[PDB]
Amino acid sequence: SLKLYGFSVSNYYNMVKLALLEKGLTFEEVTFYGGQAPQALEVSPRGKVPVLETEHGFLSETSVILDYIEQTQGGKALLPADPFGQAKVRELLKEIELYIELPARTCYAESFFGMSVEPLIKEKARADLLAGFATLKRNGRFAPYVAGEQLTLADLMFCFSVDLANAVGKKVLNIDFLADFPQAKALLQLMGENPHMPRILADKEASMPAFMEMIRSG
Amino acid sequence: SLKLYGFSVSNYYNMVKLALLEKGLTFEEVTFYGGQAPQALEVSPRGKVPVLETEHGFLSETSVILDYIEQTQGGKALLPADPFGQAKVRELLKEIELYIELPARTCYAESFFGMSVEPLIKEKARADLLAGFATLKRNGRFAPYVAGEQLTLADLMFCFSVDLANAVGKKVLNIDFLADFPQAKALLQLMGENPHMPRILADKEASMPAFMEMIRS
Repeated sequence: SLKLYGFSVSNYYNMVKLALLEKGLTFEEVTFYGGQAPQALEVSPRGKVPVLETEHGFLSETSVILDYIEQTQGGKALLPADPFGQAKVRELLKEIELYIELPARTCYAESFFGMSVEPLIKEKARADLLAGFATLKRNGRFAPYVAGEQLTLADLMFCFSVDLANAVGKKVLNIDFLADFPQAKALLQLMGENPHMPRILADKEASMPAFMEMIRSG
Repeated sequence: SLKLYGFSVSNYYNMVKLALLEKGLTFEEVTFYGGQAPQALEVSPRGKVPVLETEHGFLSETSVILDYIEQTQGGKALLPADPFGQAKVRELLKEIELYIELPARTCYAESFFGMSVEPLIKEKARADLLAGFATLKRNGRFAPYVAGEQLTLADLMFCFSVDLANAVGKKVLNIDFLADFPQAKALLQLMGENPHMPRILADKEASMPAFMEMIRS
């Protein structure tokens, strides 16, 4: 009875999708690309993807959605038992989002759509990513997972942000962030071996041509 | 036994300060400006303010700190009891943070420190802010509070973000965002009358010369 609005090329969508799959929860996928059309803003108020549809209405923002899922749904816990530990997962998830994912996102135009980004935007992304990766190294436990010895929400934000950020690094900035961050390199391969990953990546590939056609027309 | 690390000119610090005061919680303030010095990064890993020191260690990020306080501390609830309602408060808080506070912050250099910002940065902030305010208008309930009829965490992010964003709008962009947002103008005046606001403001004024001095060197 949960519905997830988004598209399988979206990293933030894939984070929720993995959480639902990891938890063995039933959900229906609805193709939805967000954006600024008036009808789209009625579902997602800033036009972001994904959106969770519940009996009570829509929730947007991956971080918010994941917290609602933990609280309300059955299946494998994706948080530690203790309050401080939960806040530490959430601190790490937030850091990856604001200090790795968002700055990398400023360069997705160039890295994925072959459209060069302003030099001022590149400079800022390089400084922001260097700091974001430094923050993750300093604050992350990587034991092997981000926050410690168990898979948590922060590993979802890690595994679908750090891949894209490293692509931006190599293609746009001439920096391999993971070359000198072996903790992170090892976790990324580990998350790559999650039993639900083949389905996520298969759906992504299957969805890619429509996504690109949507881009091409708009 | 809780300690709050930060400085009274910081809007993120003041949000957590107001939460602690409103819940009647005991806390010590510790002057801390974050930043990129090695000893500061040992406290706050990205160098942001504020940081809460607990029995178990440090927590950074206002949104994270507020949630931790709500989960562990006594006093007046700043969230509704139901999980969907709580998520909606957090959605509203996140939206104010990401789509109003952060784009405004890109122009603080100009609005507050008299250092003119690049045209690219200015125009991006204008577009982000118009979109952030539109998002707040469409998603917020303002009944009279952001999320409905009771004060919640989202009102903390609202009252310490929208003020500075409107200052940015007027000074840097020649846009008065609140001029066509009567719900938000009324709520900002209401939050202004909170009995802890005089203390917050007076502490801010008292702390400004040391803050600016830290900046000059």
